[PDB]
Amino acid sequence: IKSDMKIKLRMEGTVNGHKFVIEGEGEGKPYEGTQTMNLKVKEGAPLPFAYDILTTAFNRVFAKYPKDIPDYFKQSFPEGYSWERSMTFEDGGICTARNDITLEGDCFFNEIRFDGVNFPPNGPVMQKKTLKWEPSTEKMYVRDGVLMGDVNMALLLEGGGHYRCDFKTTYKAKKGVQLPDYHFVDHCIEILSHDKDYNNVKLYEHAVAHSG
Amino acid sequence: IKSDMKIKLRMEGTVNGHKFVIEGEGEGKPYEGTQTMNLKVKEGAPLPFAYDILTTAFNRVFAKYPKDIPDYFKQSFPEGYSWERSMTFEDGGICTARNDITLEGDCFFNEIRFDGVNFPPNGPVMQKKTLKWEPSTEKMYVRDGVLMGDVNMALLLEGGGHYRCDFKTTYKAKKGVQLPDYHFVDHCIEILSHDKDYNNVKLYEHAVAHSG
Repeated sequence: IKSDMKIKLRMEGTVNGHKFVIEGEGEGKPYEGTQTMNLKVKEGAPLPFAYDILTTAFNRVFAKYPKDIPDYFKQSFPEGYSWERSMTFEDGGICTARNDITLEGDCFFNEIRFDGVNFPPNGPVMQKKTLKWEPSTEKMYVRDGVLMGDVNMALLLEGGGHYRCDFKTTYKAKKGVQLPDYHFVDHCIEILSHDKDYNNVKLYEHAVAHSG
Repeated sequence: IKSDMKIKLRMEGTVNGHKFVIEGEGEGKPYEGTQTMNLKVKEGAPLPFAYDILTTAFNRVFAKYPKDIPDYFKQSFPEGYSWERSMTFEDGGICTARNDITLEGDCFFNEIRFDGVNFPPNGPVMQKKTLKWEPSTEKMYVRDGVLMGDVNMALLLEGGGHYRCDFKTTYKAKKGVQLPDYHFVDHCIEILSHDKDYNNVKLYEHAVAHSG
């Protein structure tokens, strides 16, 4: 894990019936916990859902851990890790996503699957009424030998309202790794730019680990 | 919709990282609400998860509706319908599934996607400790112009215990259809036989609609 790394990504998924494939390329600085990506819709253009639901599936190797917190992500390399996630929205939309993260040379590779079901037809995902994810703090804890992370997320709506989502993530190291204690990872996630139908997006993430 | 119909099916999915593809062929009697299928694992043999989680994704056209309940399934044809489903288990496993059901001639075709995440490593899905689904009663009601069905499900464990799962299904007719009122569909679902690792399975479903 150098201090400059490059990121590659393919995501395939179905949201509410609609198939899509999206690829990204980008760059990040693992130790500063920042990363940026450029994303291109390859299939299923144009998307009939809020692009914002996908963004958080687009690598916690990219988080700044102090020296008193064992970094579960960085230690899993070179061999790697995978995570799985459920995203449960307050109106009944439910998303499943995973990622298989591999390292090869100076690049991180990401193999993503994302599936959304039961979004109400006139709710904020289907009527594209989302503006952003508010920052958040993910809680990280060990269970059955493996790392899990929990966050209450909220999307800011067009209108000033919020739409809540509970994330549950299990991260699995492909080898043994010094387990950490209960800690937090702050997140800030931002569409830096996009073209009209979100066929092209530039995404940024700032994440920092801490203890409270 | 004759009184004998034949069923064909491909399912692709990932449970806990493991990819699989399963095909089925079978027969059913739409008006008597019974149906049987033979299922073959084509890819991902052998499965490291309880096969029972999949069975309910393997068509409510196959339910006996009395004459006072508008049949939403049978009326959608010839054009068809699709459903999406979330399955939320009590230990945190979460499944997403869908089906696109098409009719062509005397055959029903079924295009399934199934994804499971966050099953605890030593829980009853991952340690194959499930024996069956108890019968159930799905509640059916109209919301935002479309049919939804809700059930509290329970798998009988090896040991005599139960493992609970909440199903939420949205069924979407590909055309206008006379909407029904609040009703129930009773279910009984059974592995009639299997070979050791469940590469071959024979599955039966009996479902009956009613009003309480």
